[PDB]
Amino acid sequence: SIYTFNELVVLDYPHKDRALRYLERLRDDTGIKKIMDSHRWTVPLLSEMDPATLGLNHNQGAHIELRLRTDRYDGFRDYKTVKSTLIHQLTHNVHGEHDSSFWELFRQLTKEA
Ligand code: NI
Repeated sequence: SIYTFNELVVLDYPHKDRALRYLERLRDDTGIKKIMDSHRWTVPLLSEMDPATLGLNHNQGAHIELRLRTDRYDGFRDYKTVKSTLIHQLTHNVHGEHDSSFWELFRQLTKEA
């Protein structure tokens, strides 16, 4: 689809090859692809958030950041947690505040993904 992450950016820390594979896997994730296609979400930039809040959504999906690392050397967060954080950030494309409606949608997107 056009409803993907157009550009991936990782940071200059040890094992940056692994960081990039992390973002590529999230982008190629069947559940993530399905929900972005269904909801017509293009995210121009998916970037790694610096180590040392596990994600941010800037201006309704113009730029999403994900903290992949637990430290500055080789500690990475588990895919399961990062994936849920991405869905969290995507949920922010509709609901900015963590209110009743946010949790409904987040549960819905999680279900579909
Ligand atoms: Ni949030």
